[PDB]
Amino acid sequence: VNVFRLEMEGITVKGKGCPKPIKSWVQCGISMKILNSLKKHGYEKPTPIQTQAIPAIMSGRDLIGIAKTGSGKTIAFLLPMFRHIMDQRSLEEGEGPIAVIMTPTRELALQITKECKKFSKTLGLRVVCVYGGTGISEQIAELKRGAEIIVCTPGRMIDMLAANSGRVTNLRRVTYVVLDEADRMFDMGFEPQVMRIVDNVRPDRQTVMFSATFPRAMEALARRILSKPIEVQVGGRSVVCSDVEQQVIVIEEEKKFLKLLELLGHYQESGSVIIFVDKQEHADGLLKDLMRASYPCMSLHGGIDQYDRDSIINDFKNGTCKLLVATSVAARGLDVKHLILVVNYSCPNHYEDYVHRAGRTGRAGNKGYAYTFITEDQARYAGDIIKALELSGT
Repeated sequence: VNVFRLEMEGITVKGKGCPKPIKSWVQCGISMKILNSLKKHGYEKPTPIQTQAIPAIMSGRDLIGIAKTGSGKTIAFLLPMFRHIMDQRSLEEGEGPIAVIMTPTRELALQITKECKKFSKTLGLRVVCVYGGTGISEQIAELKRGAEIIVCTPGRMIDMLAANSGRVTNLRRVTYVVLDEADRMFDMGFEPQVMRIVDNVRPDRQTVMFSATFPRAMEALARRILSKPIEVQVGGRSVVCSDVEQQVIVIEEEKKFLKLLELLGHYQESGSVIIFVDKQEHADGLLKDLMRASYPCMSLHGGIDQYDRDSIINDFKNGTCKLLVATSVAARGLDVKHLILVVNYSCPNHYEDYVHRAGRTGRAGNKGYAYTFITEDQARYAGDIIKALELSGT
């Protein structure tokens, strides 16, 4: 029932027919060797980019993932590919790899080969040992004995394809095409080499691309080579609106009412504002304290009747009530044009309620103000609030 909490963690997902992210590597549909390598490497919890890319690579569809530096994109490209190679074994033909990994640098290709050897440890699968600027005879002797994956330079791959040392057959040769640092491969320098690498490939083969940054033109150039791609970045799915300004202040539980009274008294946050509370009794007490302080305020919660809540909503929409106290039920789905300010005095336990409270004000391209009071008790939601502020650009 907590499938929405994995998507709210902050992982923009785009595409049709996207599988659910896995919580751990033990229930991700991986083989025994990949799980043994993950247990030997010391991975207790998987990365969110890895949890978004591993079912998309296990399902057999094209995926394009973007994340920060050092997030584990090489392991996220090597582990489901090795799991699909171990689960669906094929005949190791001559001079034909089952996977093609493209790296723009020789040191990056050597690091990808070392990561693939560490992910395929305690097994007979040796992928590749080749780099640019070295002896081609040793690389040909290493590739002639058997090659599972092909992680090298595009120039070395073009030289191997021109000298008939390595190529992709038409019927069944490779099933996955990995592209590490796809922003550099889609540039003007590596365009015809990547075009000749993608042209001489099998028709029934998946294409994977991973990079730290991704421009619009590079993504538009890379989307033409893939067939129905699935995008995975951060953050978009269940994220806060960028048009509404978010503010977080560190105050106590008793000082929150004084901060709200100072924002209503000194600043212009009293009129046309929606105040989110934790419970209905606390919202009624805050509404009574606002009405006792010579300020017109209305309240809408589950403890009140439906007609009184409708009258309070009509008074907030018409302009009769300056402030409107509401619970978490009115945070999502409410589309009021008068709600310009969103005062979150009580922080919710879930980030989706805070995202719905921030998105309730300043919609349809308009600006908005959102001020939330962060306390010491909401320490678990502070990381989610920081991730939402980093995704929304606040």
